[PDB]
Amino acid sequence: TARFDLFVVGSGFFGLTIAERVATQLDKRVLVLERRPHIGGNAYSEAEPQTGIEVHKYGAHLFHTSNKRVWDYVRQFTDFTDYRHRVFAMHNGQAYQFPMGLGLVSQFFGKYFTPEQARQLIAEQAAEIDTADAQNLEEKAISLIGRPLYEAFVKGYTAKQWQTDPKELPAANITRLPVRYTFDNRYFSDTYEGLPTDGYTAWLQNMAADHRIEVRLNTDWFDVRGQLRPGSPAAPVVYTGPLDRYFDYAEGRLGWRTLDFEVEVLPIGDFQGTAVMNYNDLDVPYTRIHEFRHFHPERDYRTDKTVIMREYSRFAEDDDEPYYPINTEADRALLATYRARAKSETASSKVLFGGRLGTYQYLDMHMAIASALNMYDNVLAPHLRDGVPLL
Amino acid sequence: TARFDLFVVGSGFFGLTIAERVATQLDKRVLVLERRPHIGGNAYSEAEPQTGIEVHKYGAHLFHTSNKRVWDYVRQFTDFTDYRHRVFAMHNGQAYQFPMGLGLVSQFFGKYFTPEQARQLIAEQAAEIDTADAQNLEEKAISLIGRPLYEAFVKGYTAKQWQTDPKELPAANITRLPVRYTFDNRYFSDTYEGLPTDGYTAWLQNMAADHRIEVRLNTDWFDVRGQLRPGSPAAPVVYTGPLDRYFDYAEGRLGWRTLDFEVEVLPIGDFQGTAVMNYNDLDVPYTRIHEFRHFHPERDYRTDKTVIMREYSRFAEDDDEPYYPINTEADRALLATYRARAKSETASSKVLFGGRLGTYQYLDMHMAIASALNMYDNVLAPHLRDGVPLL
Ligand SMILES: Cc1cc2nc3c(=O)[nH]c(=O)nc-3n(C[C@H](O)[C@H](O)[C@H](O)COP(=O)(O)OP(=O)(O)OC[C@H]3O[C@@H](n4cnc5c(N)ncnc54)[C@H](O)[C@@H]3O)c2cc1C
Ligand SMILES: Cc1cc2nc3c(=O)[nH]c(=O)nc-3n(C[C@H](O)[C@H](O)[C@H](O)COP(=O)(O)OP(=O)(O)OC[C@H]3O[C@@H](n4cnc5c(N)ncnc54)[C@H](O)[C@@H]3O)c2cc1C
Ligand SMILES: O=c1ccn([C@@H]2O[C@H](COP(=O)(O)OP(=O)(O)O[C@H]3O[C@H](CO)[C@H](O)[C@H](O)[C@H]3O)[C@@H](O)[C@H]2O)c(=O)[nH]1
Ligand SMILES: O=c1ccn([C@@H]2O[C@H](COP(=O)(O)OP(=O)(O)O[C@H]3O[C@H](CO)[C@H](O)[C@H](O)[C@H]3O)[C@@H](O)[C@H]2O)c(=O)[nH]1
Repeated sequence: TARFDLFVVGSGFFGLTIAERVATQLDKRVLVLERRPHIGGNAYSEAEPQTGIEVHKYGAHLFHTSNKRVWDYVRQFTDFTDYRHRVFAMHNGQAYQFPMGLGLVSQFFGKYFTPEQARQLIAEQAAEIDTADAQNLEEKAISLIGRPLYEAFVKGYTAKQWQTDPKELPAANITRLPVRYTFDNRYFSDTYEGLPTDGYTAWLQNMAADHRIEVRLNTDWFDVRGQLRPGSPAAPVVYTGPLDRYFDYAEGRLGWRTLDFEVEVLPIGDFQGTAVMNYNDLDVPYTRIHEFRHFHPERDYRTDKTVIMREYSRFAEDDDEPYYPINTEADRALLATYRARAKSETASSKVLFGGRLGTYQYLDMHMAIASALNMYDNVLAPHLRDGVPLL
Repeated sequence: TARFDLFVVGSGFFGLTIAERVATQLDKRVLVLERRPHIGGNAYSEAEPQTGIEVHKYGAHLFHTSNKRVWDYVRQFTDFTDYRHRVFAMHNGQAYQFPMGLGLVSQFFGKYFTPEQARQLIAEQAAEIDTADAQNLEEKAISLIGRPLYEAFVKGYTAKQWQTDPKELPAANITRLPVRYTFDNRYFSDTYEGLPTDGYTAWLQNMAADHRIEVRLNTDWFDVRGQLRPGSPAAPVVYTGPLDRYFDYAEGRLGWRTLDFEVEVLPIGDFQGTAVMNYNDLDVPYTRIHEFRHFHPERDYRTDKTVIMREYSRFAEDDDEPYYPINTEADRALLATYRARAKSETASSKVLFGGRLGTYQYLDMHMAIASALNMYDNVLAPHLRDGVPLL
């Protein structure tokens, strides 16, 4: 008679997805342990008192996916709005259409370019590097949008977001942005897209609503694992915290980036007239500004006040929560050591590793949930139900 | 034993809506008489042979409404895509964000304007006229977007579309375009919007699919009414053709505008990278160019060919099909005479008048359908079912 059938460290999208699936589809008790006073991780949102506008506390989250299984899954806990995310870029005191497209091109070069003419222009400016090569951020970016556009809209932004030389940064970072030769300025290229109709918190609460799931807020796993695991020794553990932290940075500290936010309620109805405005120039400390009233245009808010959030990027310290993995040459090598260690902990202590922090991966919400569904289907579910080893 | 319970002249959205409602909700036989070889009026679409791309034969039709009753009604015959219509404007060799918004403003004035700064700028340029006044197109346009924007994006376009002095044109024409101070470049401001998933023709066919509805193509009402009406003398008539034509232009010919189209299949994958590109300058004969592949981005078409359509505007003649009512001072006065005549025909011959052509009104698809549902509920249905007079 064990107390719990499963331990889940972290109540983020990965953890809650794991906890929900195991509790619902396998009929087993799951104890979720969250270090923070709230669930949902960075996806936790809150309604600003003066306006009632939902505020993405730890960075603006926009859900999008081309995976129908994920889409059908997340729809069990929330409805999604018709919202389609668009981003504008501030450069030299001018707002630019974004990302790569005819809008961006025509504005920056002072005249209209046909889809054929635009491809021709960029082909010239993407001379010294071809996409088939290009291992880093700088090489891949230039080979996609050309160098003049790279200088104005990538170099400065990347400098503030990473403070790391773009030749050391992964090429997968810049390919998150769609490269188009039309007037399509949708910031994502996924089939399904939208915002949680009743907020992220309500969404996250419905995933951990099952009575077979217990969430212990303000509880650190490393403090209470020596006491909990004996209570249920057969129960595996899903860890979604920082991978390097799990081993107390034994082989070294992985490269992370963290974010600081300035939330402000302005006495005006509209600050920038759009959801997210990227600041690509270096004469400004923050990377971008969010205006959350434009996240939900279907909702009607007061037109005498607005809520904005300036986003700042710096290196993650000891007491900081990690937001972005940097994955440089040294970081991936250090990651390789921890992957071997994690592979050992799985075989010796039934401890799994998943999530943005758990795998040192640049994971979006849908990619995290998909990764969780993968871990469930192929690892946890065969184990808890059919006794199949975790390896 | 009468042959038909109702006569409907014209198989446009108004006529088919009337025919469908009467046949389905009242269980009565409706004879629809269409002068054209096809149904649907200007909404009739066809698949271009080489590409399979749906082509709006008589002008690009984009459905949009804020009326849920209309929305729920039209959904009985077709599904709608997630499409949101956006228009760009060509001016001095540069593509501009459109309509009135921060995108348009910032591009045209060379720097970014905050929602507050933009309102300030336009307030200065909209000096000599206030919207509370402003009876014509020119006065209302300037009072909404200022004069400099009026010169560049309205004056030239209006000149080509109407060839009529903007001080003689209605103010309701320019207010069809949303005036915003954000980056929202959606060309419509309605709750519901989209394109028929399986084309307009399939949509139109499903409305006239009922076996109690008979459609006689290539049949002019004026030729066969003397023979048909005696066959069913109690059956009312819904006329949706040109109002002035019904009385053989007895008091004069109303002012109309007609359109000519040049459909072309280019050996390139993309001509302009967007659905509709407005040409506001006078150095070009056509008002705008449509590219129908961008109407349905969810559909995948061949990337070696594309279908475009240049739109030309001129005065409607005798043999021309009327597209736009002009409604000048003289036209509305002439319309007043025909309204009295139409009111007499209703009382003397049970003849109703509805639709874009039937009422000399600038009607969109949803406004036409809503107008048809209104005529049904308050006039036809009480008449055919409860014997209530048509007046
Ligand atoms: C600024 C920003 C914007 C983003 N925007 C988008 C977007 O628009 N669209 C999109 O799809 N994705 C977006 N993302 C990414 C997204 O937030 C992540 O994919 C998401 O958090 C996935 O959940 P995860 O659980 O894998 O990581 P996290 O949700 O951060 O989950 C980790 C949790 O583990 C807990 N934890 C860690 N260590 C311990 C411990 N020792 N004990 C107990 N608990 C612990 C933490 O408290 C945390 O709650 C954005 C991210 C950022 C930073
Ligand atoms: C270029 C263009 C673009 C447009 N785009 C949009 C858009 O994007 N969104 C939107 O909502 N609306 C749009 N509209 C408007 C829309 O097409 C009309 O609202 C629509 O046609 C409504 O139908 P209606 O029956 O009132 O007029 P029509 O559909 O033109 O119906 C009239 C019919 O009566 C028939 N007829 C006339 N006389 C006779 C006769 N004597 N005997 C027999 N039959 C006769 C004609 O053959 C015709 O088929 C657009 C219009 C144009 C011209
Ligand atoms: O104007 C830009 C935009 C992006 N980049 C480069 O592209 C990389 C990735 O760009 P992202 O937009 O993915 O940066 P974020 O991860 O911070 O974006 C986050 O915030 C966005 C909100 O607009 C999105 O929702 C996105 O999904 C979410 O991960 C960046 O590191 C940066 O190096 C630039 O250089 N300049
Ligand atoms: O760039 C512009 C656009 C509009 N106008 C003025 O605004 C009036 C109305 O503009 P519309 O866009 O409504 O012109 P249309 O009626 O031709 O538009 C038609 O084609 C459009 C397709 O993009 C829409 O779908 C629209 O609903 C449909 O009625 C015009 O007469 C014109 O005088 C301009 O001056 N300049």
